[PDB]
Amino acid sequence: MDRAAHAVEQWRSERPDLDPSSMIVLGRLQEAALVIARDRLNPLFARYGLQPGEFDVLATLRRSGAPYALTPTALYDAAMISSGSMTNRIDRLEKAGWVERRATLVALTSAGRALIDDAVVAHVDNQRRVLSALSAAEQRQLAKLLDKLLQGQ
Amino acid sequence: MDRAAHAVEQWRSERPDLDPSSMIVLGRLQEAALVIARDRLNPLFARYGLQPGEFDVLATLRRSGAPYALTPTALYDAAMISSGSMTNRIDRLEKAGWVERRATLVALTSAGRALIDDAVVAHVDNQRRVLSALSAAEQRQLAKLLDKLLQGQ
Ligand SMILES: O=c1[nH]c(=O)c2[nH]c(=O)[nH]c2[nH]1
Ligand SMILES: O=c1[nH]c(=O)c2[nH]c(=O)[nH]c2[nH]1
Repeated sequence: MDRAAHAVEQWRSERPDLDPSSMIVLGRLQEAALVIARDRLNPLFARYGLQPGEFDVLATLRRSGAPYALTPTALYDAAMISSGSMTNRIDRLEKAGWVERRATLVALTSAGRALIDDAVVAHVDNQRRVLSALSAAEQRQLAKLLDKLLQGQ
Repeated sequence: MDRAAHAVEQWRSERPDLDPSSMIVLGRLQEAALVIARDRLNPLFARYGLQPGEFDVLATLRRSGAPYALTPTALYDAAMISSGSMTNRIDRLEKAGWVERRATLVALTSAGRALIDDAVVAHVDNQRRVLSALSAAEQRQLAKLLDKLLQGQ
């Protein structure tokens, strides 16, 4: 038994007045997101010198198209993940020489564009290996269920 | 289109040499975990004065059974989520009067036991509403896929 099933098993024994069924899916959702981020995605970003969430900024700017420049608001709306601390991430990336601030726009530098062009290839290869245990149909069904859950929020 | 599908759509246009299919499921996994934690679960914990991750410590101690006392190692292995900073969470909970340190064991106080007995009821009710958009079968299928993905790590 994994953490979530063992936990639900203990609750049914200790608090039988409770219906702890919902704990499994949401506990596995949070643990999977945490373990994959911590042990799979972020070490790869770290090989490229990218902190948690800095990849998203570079990736969002790159896939917007030349000249790879977005307002900070467009940058937030087009981000893959709605995490916070966007001002401090742009600051960090500017000190590293990967973004600059034109006009208000945030723009990939040439070094930033090359970095993300390299990183995204290794990223998607890393992602497929993260999902290799799921079949193509299992991945698509998992993307459907996550969309339905996410729309419901 | 959600964030993940719009992002994949942009990549297929900007980097057609890439296969960005894996981005949807893992982007939706991370965004769903983040939005549910931020906008659904943690505000409820906050109503009870519980910081992110402090609920897990109390819940783990409670469902272990009387006298609700575990070693910090048993506490980590039985946690629902393998998040870090466990020493600083036990410190925080001890200053609040919800855990104490017997012998090395971490133990719910009476106030801590009552708090988690109250919180867990509101927690599971809150969780069902988080998952209300999914059918009982959709939730079970989502728990199966997340287990397969999590075992594969
Ligand atoms: O275009 C992106 N694809 C991802 O898979 C991803 N992940 C992330 O954190 N940011 C982005 N951006
Ligand atoms: O027994 C638990 N159930 C949960 O649903 C949960 N969530 C969390 O953070 N800790 C715990 N513990």
